Amino acid sequence: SNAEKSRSSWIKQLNASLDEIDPEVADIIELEKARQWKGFELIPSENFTSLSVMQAVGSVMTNKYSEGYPGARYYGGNEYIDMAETLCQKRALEAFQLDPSKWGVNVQSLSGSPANFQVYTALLKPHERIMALDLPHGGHLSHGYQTDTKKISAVSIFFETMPYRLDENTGYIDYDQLEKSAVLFRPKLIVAGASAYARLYDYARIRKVCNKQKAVMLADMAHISGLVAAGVIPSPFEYADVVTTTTHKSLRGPRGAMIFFRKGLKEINKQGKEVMYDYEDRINQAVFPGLQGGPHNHTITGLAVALKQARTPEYKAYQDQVLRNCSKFAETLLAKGYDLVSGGTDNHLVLVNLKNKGIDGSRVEKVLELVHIAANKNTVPGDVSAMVPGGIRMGTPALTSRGFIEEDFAKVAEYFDLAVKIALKIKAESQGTKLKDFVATMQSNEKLQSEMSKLREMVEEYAKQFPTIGFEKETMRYKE
Amino acid sequence: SRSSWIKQLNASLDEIDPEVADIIELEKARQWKGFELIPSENFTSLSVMQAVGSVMTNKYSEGYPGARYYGGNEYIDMAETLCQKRALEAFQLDPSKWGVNVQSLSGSPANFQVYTALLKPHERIMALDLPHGGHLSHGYQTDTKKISAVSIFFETMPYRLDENTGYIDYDQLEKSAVLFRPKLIVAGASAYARLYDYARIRKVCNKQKAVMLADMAHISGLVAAGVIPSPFEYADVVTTTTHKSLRGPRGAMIFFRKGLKEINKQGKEVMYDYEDRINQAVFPGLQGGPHNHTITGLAVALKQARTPEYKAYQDQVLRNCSKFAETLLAKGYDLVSGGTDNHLVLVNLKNKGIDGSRVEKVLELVHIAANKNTVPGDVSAMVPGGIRMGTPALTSRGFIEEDFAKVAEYFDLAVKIALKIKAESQGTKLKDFVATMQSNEKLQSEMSKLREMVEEYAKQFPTIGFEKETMRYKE
Amino acid sequence: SRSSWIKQLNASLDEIDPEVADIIELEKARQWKGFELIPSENFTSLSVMQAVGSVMTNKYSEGYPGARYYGGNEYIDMAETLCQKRALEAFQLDPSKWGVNVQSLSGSPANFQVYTALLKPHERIMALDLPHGGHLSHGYQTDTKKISAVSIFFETMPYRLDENTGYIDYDQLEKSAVLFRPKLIVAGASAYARLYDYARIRKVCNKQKAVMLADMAHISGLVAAGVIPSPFEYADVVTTTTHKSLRGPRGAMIFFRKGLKEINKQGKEVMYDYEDRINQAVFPGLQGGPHNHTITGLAVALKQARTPEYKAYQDQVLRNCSKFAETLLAKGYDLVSGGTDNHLVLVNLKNKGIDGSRVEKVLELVHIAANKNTVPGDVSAMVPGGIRMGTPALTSRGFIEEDFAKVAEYFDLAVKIALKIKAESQGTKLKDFVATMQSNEKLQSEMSKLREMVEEYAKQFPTIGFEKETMRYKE
Amino acid sequence: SRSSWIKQLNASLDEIDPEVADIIELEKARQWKGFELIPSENFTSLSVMQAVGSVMTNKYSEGYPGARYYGGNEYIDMAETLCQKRALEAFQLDPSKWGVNVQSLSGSPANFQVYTALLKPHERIMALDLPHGGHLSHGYQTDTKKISAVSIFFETMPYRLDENTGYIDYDQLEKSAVLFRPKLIVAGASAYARLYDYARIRKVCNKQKAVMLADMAHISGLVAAGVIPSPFEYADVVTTTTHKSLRGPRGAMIFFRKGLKEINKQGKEVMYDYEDRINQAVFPGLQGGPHNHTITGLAVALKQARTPEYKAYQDQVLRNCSKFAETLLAKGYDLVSGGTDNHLVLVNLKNKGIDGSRVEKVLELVHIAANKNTVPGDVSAMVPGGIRMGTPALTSRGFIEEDFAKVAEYFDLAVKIALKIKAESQGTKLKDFVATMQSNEKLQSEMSKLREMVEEYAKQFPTIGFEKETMRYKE
Ligand SMILES: Nc1nc(=O)c2c(CCc3ccc(C(=O)N[C@@H](CCC(=O)O)C(=O)O)cc3)c[nH]c2[nH]1
Ligand SMILES: Nc1nc(=O)c2c(CCc3ccc(C(=O)N[C@@H](CCC(=O)O)C(=O)O)cc3)c[nH]c2[nH]1
Ligand SMILES: Cc1ncc(COP(=O)(O)O)c(CN[C@@H](CO)C(=O)O)c1O
Ligand SMILES: Cc1ncc(COP(=O)(O)O)c(CN[C@@H](CO)C(=O)O)c1O
Ligand SMILES: Cc1ncc(COP(=O)(O)O)c(CN[C@@H](CO)C(=O)O)c1O
Ligand SMILES: *Cc1c(COP(=O)(O)O)cnc(C)c1O
Repeated sequence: SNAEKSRSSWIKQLNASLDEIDPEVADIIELEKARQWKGFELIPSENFTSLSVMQAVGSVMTNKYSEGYPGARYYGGNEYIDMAETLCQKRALEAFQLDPSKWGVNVQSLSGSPANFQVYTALLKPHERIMALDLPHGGHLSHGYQTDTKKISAVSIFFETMPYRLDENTGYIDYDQLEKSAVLFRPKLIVAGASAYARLYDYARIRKVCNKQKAVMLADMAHISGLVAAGVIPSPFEYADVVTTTTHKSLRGPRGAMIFFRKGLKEINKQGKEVMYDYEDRINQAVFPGLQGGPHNHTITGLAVALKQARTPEYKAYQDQVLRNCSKFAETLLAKGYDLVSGGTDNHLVLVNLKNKGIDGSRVEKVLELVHIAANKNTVPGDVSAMVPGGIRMGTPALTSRGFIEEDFAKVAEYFDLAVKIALKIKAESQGTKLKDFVATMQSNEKLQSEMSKLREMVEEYAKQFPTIGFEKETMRYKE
Repeated sequence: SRSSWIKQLNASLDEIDPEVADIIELEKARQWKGFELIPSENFTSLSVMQAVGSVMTNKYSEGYPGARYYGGNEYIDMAETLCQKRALEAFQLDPSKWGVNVQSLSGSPANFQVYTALLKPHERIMALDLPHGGHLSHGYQTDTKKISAVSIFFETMPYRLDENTGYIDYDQLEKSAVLFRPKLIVAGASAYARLYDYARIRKVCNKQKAVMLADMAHISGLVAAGVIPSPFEYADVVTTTTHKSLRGPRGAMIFFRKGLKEINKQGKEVMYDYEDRINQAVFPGLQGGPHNHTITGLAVALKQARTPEYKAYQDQVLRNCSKFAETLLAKGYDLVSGGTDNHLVLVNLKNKGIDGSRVEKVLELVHIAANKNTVPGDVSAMVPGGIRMGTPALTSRGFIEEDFAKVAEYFDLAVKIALKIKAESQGTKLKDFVATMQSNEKLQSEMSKLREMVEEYAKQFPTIGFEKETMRYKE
Repeated sequence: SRSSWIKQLNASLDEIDPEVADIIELEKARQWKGFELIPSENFTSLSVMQAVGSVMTNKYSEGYPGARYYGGNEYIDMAETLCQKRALEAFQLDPSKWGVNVQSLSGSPANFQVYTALLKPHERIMALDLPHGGHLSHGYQTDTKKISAVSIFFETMPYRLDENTGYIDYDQLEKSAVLFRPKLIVAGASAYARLYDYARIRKVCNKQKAVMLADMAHISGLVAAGVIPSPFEYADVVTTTTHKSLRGPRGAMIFFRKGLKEINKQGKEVMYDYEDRINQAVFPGLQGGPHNHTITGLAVALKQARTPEYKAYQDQVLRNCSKFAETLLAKGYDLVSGGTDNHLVLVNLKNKGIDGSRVEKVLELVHIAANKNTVPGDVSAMVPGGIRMGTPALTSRGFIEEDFAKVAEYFDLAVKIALKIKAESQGTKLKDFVATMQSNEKLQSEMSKLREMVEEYAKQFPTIGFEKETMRYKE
Repeated sequence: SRSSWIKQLNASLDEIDPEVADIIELEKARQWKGFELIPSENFTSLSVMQAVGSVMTNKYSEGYPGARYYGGNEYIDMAETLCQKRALEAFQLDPSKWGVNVQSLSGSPANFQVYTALLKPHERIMALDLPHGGHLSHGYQTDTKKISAVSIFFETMPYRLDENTGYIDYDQLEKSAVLFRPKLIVAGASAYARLYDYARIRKVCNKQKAVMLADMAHISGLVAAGVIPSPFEYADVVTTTTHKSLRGPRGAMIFFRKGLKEINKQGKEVMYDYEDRINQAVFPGLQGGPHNHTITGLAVALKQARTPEYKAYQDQVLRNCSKFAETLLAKGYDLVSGGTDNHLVLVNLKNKGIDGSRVEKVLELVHIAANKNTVPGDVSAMVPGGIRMGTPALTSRGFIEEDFAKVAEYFDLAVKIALKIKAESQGTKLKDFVATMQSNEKLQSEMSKLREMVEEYAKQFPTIGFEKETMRYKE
């Protein structure tokens, strides 16, 4: 009686819906759905995943252990997991128009940050040297980072890192100083990859420095991979030895990562011997058995779906719109008196340098957040500290996914400008000059609270008009 | 164009990607019709999968609840904080003595994050030897190559079984540790059929002033249900995956002591110093944005782990494995350590005159999913002498003791077929075995008959996480 | 002003620096009047000292003979080439099978240079534990601190004595090495009274594919004379100091196999790969200009090592130590391993109720130079329980067997005084012992009488390296 | 057989080892007859050599004065304590602000001991690039190989000269240090002809919180005499050899700040933390028994460094080098940095159309001892484009300004012969140059004539450390 009652009970538990089993979690998800419906989402690393990707990520593919590689597994039962991973690899090469005799791919790395660590582990001995764009100048923690205080990224613990920096007069990477630094530092690997950079890489110049230094050229295209797949910006694959990327962000896939690497002939050396690329086995073995265990086959299957979408004409039109929206956004910001780092943009984001407006990014970000415009404060050339940012970073991928077009991003720039004006009013009313005096005014001044409520209402009414991505408005729990 | 990509983003998987949809339908049928005996596998709940497949995936939330780098994380914070508090409750932990990190992406990086938090590069780790039931994420090197990157960045040395008994040789562990001076000792295994002597590991770690890390990935659901002894009584740090016996999404958790540790010889309080180091190793040290969809599904799985029916499930996992072991022993099989006290068994096939690679090939063809596995005494990790099997996944579908007696019977029938294939093989090589297995009409018929028996038995049990009635492949 | 600084450059030490001249005269008297029993000390020849005190000191000669980075080295090349030739001849080595580096400045950096040549940073070394008779330059760390920098830059693990027998526990060494996987194993000691089983070390090194380094510093002169078995029969690399039983200047040599490997060890390379790596680690890796005054003095010492007189000397060293041990045993002293096969003994004072620190303080006051020394069983390495003594230095002055029986008698009388100071000591601590030792007039008189007995006995023997007749201090 | 080996031990070098005695006599004659221009060479005093060749060599004295690990060291303690006292006095150092270690065996291990004391393995060091005049013990690696072991165990990066001016580019050093974050910066060189901007290095070290290490090996005697500015005004740690301009024995010293460094923001004293770390790195970290004969000779040399005659000598060293540089420039040679402010010059032969290897071969044959040396602009490290020369050694023999004008003339005549050999060489490889140099009778006659000119000039000056009248080889 009790034994069978219990067995029926745990089977019911396993087959019941989330709404029935865990209403508290279901409610949180419904609140997050409403949040994604109502906001101006300008964080340039964020996007809205398709329903079909989410259905694959939420499938029974999660149940399987499949250590190894297709057709070379350690466990049985992997006939269909092998189909998915093989299909994912094939679509990954196709999405970037790569010759499979010249390029291989690993689709098992769990996210962007460990993907880079796996490349370093594959190709570098402990304490060998890496150069990458300095984090406050637009780099990423997974390329290394250390302050005067301590090593922040563990890449800087296990490997020896050194940054390269912007030309702070132009806002572009200072390639001349990168080259001169590399002569002295002797990197074994140079990363060409940025997060908060409004320009595209001079991959040809990085390639020249890497050739002279006999360094691996790693392109980390996480922020731009969807633009690359659509063919609307130049491809790092024209030059790089290894290419890493997140599968989320501009690719618009599940949370995950890919590692691409050259295969085949590198050069015939001076003795007439072929030198072959030595990346495939080293990288595949660093991922497994080196640093990961069982692949996440639900994510790999969702990635295959995302990579199919990436080849379509609709996806190319989407990425074209991302760029055109960002240019219109930049146009409108310039017309309204804002300064852009490097003077403009060539991609999906802008960096606004707020110095000429007489207020910093931390104050503006707080007002934007209260009116449901998501952006983030950003270091700009000229800041005295990497902890007091003078700028704001904003981008177009997420709202473009919901159907914002050029005229809509002109409106986004208008509402951003209205938020900046409120921030300046709060600063003017602030009894003091420190950020705590600013937030005290921002939370007690009823007149300025009312202006922010009004602007928040304007933001939400504009955003709500657009389709929701990945779920239906009609079945949302929270329709106000 | 605008309407064009909106439609693409909101279309079903069936509409957008029929090839992937069909692969998932084939995998559903595989999970329905087979004996899934890999002891690290389970069938997770529909509710977990609905959370993992939700829009929680869209948000970037680097940092920790209430201490994020980006805004817009109010509801992500609700989920992660709920997950953390449910994690401590699932193991009946006092939150003033234990903290938890729920962001680690899987079991292997979770262990690497602990080492990065607490050890400098090239500091010393001891753990169970991989061929004796350990795990790659604790270190492993051969005579010629460092296989796990743990053994590249840290200095590793194994401890071993008593090959006479199949239990860990704690006496030799203690003696080795005196000479090797580990800074951290791992108590955890992938292919060990017995309970750990955590008290003995604690004694060695105290003497060596080493961190005691319990890696409970395989047994975490048994621990949560309170049906085997808990490593939290003894350990400094506990890692676990969330997808094995815990029956959650693919992910991991890191638990650590916090608060007051002891009073020194001078009357001063000494506090634990794990929490900040581990949290910072996970982020910003080694990971970026948390996978909020997985964390949300983990919260769901942790609520399930508190229920009476979940405890009944884990008690059944244990009783099923005991019955499974008893039946295998009665049929003449040798088990490493002679039996089991948990969810798995390790069959040593050497006394039957055949190896694990050959038997596993037959199992695969009759729809029994297991893994060939090294046994103590194997001279090459490429020629495994054993098969590893366990009860979590089929117990989730409702297999009870008499059903696992049947599983042992069908395993034995598969071994008998493998022995016939070996006897008929025109050579001694694995490729000769495979050629016979694929060309011999009589033995192909026997395998087809056993496959039909396995599928007919498995099909009668409920499907977990999807509806049998709507499956594409119902035949 | 220029003729005067040239006068100061050519004047004698007596005229230029009477304070230093007086210090040397006091040290000459100390060497004349004492029982010098530290087994690593000797009295080198006048001819060695005249070469070390020559204008060979003025030359920079980085590189190797005939391959220098500076001009002017025609005669420095003759000296280094002659030194190398005599080094190989001193140990009866085939120059087609053995090479030598004579530039290493002393024993400790010589070993570090071998590790740097053959091991990557953090690779693994095994050697005899320091408290069991090993040496710091083979690695050493305590529970809390890495003491030798060898243990900072490389990963070290000790092997130990069998505490019951006092001999190296080779069985435990072999079992430990299986788990630890050393890349290099050191066979050599500072306070081991028995002969090494070099054949057994070779067997373990072969199984582990580890370099066998013999550090023969203490026994090199015995080896050169052929009176004990040679480590060159087995080792890959042999290091030594030149100032202990070899009786040369302060310095070191590194010997290494070269040429074709044994038939069963030839592979991708058929030749040994030690010579270039070791020579390059010495220079340009870790040293600069060779000390050609020392190298020239070493050439002199190596020629002396070939003579029948030198062989007779080393024979007497062994017979003196055997007699010394027998006399100590008959006077009730416990010896580690119960005796000796070489030039030293290690007295364990446990059966006497007093430690090495107390006894050595009395020895020093009665002009007997020895060292307190850890013994097996000591609970702490700061409180050594033994005294180490040996025969090389006094044998050089002509002490024979009956003279070392007298040395043992006077050692015994010193221990008895130490026991009286302990018995009269109020407190239990070493400060109270020293307080008694410096304030008790009766025991101060007994130490004075014993000091006179030691000095009267030692003064009868020839001085080595200088003449009694020109000593400043003749009383 | 006692009487036989005791006579062996007390006989003179002439009696025991005529071959070695002969080599030393040949080297004496070479030091009499040649132009010794290697700027790291000197001629030390007889009194130093008598101390280095004394019975102080016989003592083991591990530890520090008054803190030895065993007995017999009463007089060795006097010598080391006296040497420390004189070391601080020679550089006018306040003993409450500076300490010193006098046990480091030579300059290269002294620097390695400082790194081991103050830096963990793989921490970062900046120093002057070897091809720009730096030293191997500050680090050196090529694209293919780590040459100095400093670059194996630590992470090194060079700073460079302004190749237009030949002075250190301090602006680039500072900018490089921002990016590289060195933990230690070396201010010292082997072939830099200008004075260091120690104040600028101090400012960079302060901004980077890096240790400022001055390696003053080449200039130490100039510093002691007060004829150039002192690195002790700025540096945290100062290393030096003792055998170059200091004019002492072959050895080294490590100086370090001690005592109060600063008061922190809470009013608490902050002490320097160099002394214990450095002393413990020397022993027990990296060395064993001190070389007390060298330490005793060093004490002698340090007393000699205090005299007015010594100051007059170091002033003459500078004036001689200035005139030497002026004469080389007048004869058409290019100097790196266009001149000198210290004891050496570096000739860049590019404008003469010949490399340093060819020129040094002729110098050697005409008894001018110098070294081929890399210069800025050299494409290959193995094809040095320069010749390094300096004045300490011949100034010690009484050369004055007009004499170094003649040295420059004879160097010029040797270069002219080298150019003739090159012109007569049919091939362009160095072996063809050597073949021409050894077979051309006319050019051999010219080298023989120039050799006779060099010897006739050099022989007129006093010999340092020995008397001409007792030279075995006067012809
Ligand atoms: N118990 C157990 N756990 C496992 O995880 C496992 C695996 C998968 C992980 C694994 C992979 C490669 C090697 C490996 O050894 N690779 C070598 C092969 C050659 C050699 O073994 O010397 C290599 O050089 O790659 C060892 C282990 C195989 N057999 C296993 N058994
Ligand atoms: N056999 C033998 N060989 C030796 O060379 C030796 C020595 C001299 C070298 C030495 C110096 C310090 C420590 C040392 O350990 N220092 C510790 C303090 C002691 C401890 O912690 O146990 C430190 O912290 O410095 C250990 C060894 C003392 N006793 C010895 N015995
Ligand atoms: C103790 C332990 N710790 C960590 C892990 C790694 O988890 P991951 O596969 O999610 O990285 C495992 C996985 N173990 C799997 C894969 O080998 C198994 O089949 O046993 C484990 O057993
Ligand atoms: C085996 C061995 N190898 C190396 C050394 C180091 O020689 P060094 O003192 O010249 O550095 C020693 C010194 N041994 C001295 C100091 O401890 C002794 O009294 O025993 C040694 O015994
Ligand atoms: C600045 C500096 N520091 C250290 C050293 C090393 O001294 P050592 O040769 O005694 O090891 C040198 C040696 N310099 C010698 C050998 O290169 C020379 O001819 O210049 C040095 O120039
Ligand atoms: C976001 C990003 C990453 C890291 O991805 P995560 O999934 O957050 O670990 C790595 N590189 C770049 C350039 C990125 O923008």
